[PDB]
Amino acid sequence: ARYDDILYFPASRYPETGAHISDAIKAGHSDVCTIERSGADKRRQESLKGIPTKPGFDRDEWPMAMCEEGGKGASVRYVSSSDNRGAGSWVGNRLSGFADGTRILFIVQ
Amino acid sequence: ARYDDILYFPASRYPETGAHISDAIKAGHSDVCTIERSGADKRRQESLKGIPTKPGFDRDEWPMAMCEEGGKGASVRYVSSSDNRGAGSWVGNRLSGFADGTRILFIVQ
Repeated sequence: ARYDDILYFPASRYPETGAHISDAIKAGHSDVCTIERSGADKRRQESLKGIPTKPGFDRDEWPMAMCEEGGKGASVRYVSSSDNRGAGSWVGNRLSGFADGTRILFIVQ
Repeated sequence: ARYDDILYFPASRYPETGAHISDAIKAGHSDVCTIERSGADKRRQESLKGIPTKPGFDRDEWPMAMCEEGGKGASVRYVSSSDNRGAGSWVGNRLSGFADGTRILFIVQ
C-alpha cells in the first residue's frame, strides 16, 4: 500500500481550502503526504517564490510544505484567510499525532 | 550527549503548568523530551489510567505523552484548563518544526 493512515478533509467547514486540495489532486498532485517536518520552511520558500501576497488571502500550497511531495512544483492558490487559517489549524492538529515518515492519504469528499 | 535543542518554558505566562513541570523535574522525571508522536494516545492512556476528567481542569502530564519519556510513571496534575491549553498550544507550536526523534531540553523560567 502507498499509505499508512487516512485523513478525511472537512471540506464543508473549510470549503475554499478543500476546493484547492481537490483541484490540485485532480490536476495530478499527490494525494499522499509523506510527513517530513525538517524541510518544511525550505519547501515553503521554494513553492511560494515570486508569488506576492493578496490582501485578505493566504497562499495555500498543495502538496503541503510539511510533506516530501511539497516544495518545488506545488500548486499554490490564494485562499480567504479565515478559511485557510482554520484549515491550517485543523491540519496541524491532526498531523501532530503522526511521526515523520508516516504516509497520510488525504480524501476530500 | 543528551539533547539537540533547548525550549525555555514560559512559566510567567502559564504558571500552573510551569509549576507542575518544574515540580516533576525535581522529582526526577526527565527534563528532556525525545519527540515521538505516534505513541502519544497509548502513552496518555497509560499515564492517566484511573484519573478522570474534571470540568475546569485538564490533566497535565510530565513527561508529555508526545515524548518517549512519557506514559507509565509520568507525573500527572490537574491544572486549570485555560493555563494548560495555552501551554499546550505554545509548546505544540514551538515543537512543530522538529522531526520525531529530536531531543528537546526544557528549562522552566
